[PDB]
Amino acid sequence: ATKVVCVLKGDGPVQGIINFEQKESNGPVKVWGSIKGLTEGLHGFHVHEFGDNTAGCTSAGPHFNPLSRKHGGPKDEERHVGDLGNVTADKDGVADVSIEDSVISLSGDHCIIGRTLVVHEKADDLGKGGNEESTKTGNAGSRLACGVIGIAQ
Amino acid sequence: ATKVVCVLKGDGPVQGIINFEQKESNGPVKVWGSIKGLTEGLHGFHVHEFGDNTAGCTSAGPHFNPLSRKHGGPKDEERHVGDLGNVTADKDGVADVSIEDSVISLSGDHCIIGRTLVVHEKADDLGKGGNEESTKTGNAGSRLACGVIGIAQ
Ligand SMILES: *[Se]c1ccccc1C(=O)NCc1cccc(Cl)c1
Ligand SMILES: *[Se]c1ccccc1C(=O)NCc1cccc(Cl)c1
Ligand SMILES: [Cl-]
Ligand SMILES: [Cl-]
Ligand SMILES: [Zn+2]
Ligand SMILES: [Zn+2]
Ligand SMILES: [Zn+2]
Repeated sequence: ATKVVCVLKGDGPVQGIINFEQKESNGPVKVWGSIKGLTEGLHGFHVHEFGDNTAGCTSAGPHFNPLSRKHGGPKDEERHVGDLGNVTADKDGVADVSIEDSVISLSGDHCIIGRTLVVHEKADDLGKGGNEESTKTGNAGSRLACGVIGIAQ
Repeated sequence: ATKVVCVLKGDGPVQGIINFEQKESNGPVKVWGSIKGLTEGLHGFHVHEFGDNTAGCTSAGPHFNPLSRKHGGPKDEERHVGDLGNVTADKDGVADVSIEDSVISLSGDHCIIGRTLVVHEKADDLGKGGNEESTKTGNAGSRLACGVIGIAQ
């Protein structure tokens, strides 16, 4: 198994730890952990292209999209590699993350190591929002916290 | 060319931006940038094995050592892949980093993407300290600042 991790931090109260694990080459990736300091509801959750935090979350660039597709949800064929949909915060502002994804990987051309994980201000509309920004960013608004995705023990 | 970047931060006021560039797969890596908030003199400068900063710089583990060698200086054949020697801070506490290295890489099994860069409290003795710890850590002491090494545009 391959293990990777991401510590999410930003300019305000949002902080988290996200773990990724892949048992076999090209098998599904389990994603789990916790984020706190969020507003109750859905928050877009994406792997962005650059592991560049030099100017905070903005230097991470657009969604990680090695296959030049449009934006969608994680259960869509038409999606960016980095499209992990939304995490859900409760009334205590805590999101307990538990995702299994078959498109991201921890090896090869789909590999997310050295990229940035971002948790967003608003819901990702999963490309079903009916403006043109829906098919690019999912309208999830500003970047609340992020981190570079790193190799774990 | 491949470009990667690292933002150094820690428990104190040491902060830095380090850029890495590699023109060809088989080529040297140029390393440049700036670190501020250091004591005047030499600070050990290493790539550590894990890109795991969940509990700060200690979760990065030992020096990145894929070839199971002893600790040395960057000019030594007997070195860890992660052994980049020392940076030098001036009277103003600023290190202007300028390194070229042919052992680290931005591709292959010597790849440093998703690992952690660490600037240390003390001088790395480059394996010439006269104790057993010299051949393992170089006696560079605690971890002042670190970051995960990520893919840049
Ligand atoms: Se998967 C990936 C993505 C970007 C850059 C490098 C890599 C990678 O495969 N690195 C090699 C490696 C060695 C040992 C453990 C791991 Cl998880 C990855
Ligand atoms: Se860094 C590394 C080590 C071993 C095998 C592959 C790689 C690698 O660089 N892979 C991922 C990748 C894809 C596109 C751009 C970059 Cl910088 C890295
Ligand atoms: Cl975005
Ligand atoms: Cl050490
Ligand atoms: Zn995003
Ligand atoms: Zn997307
Ligand atoms: Zn070493």
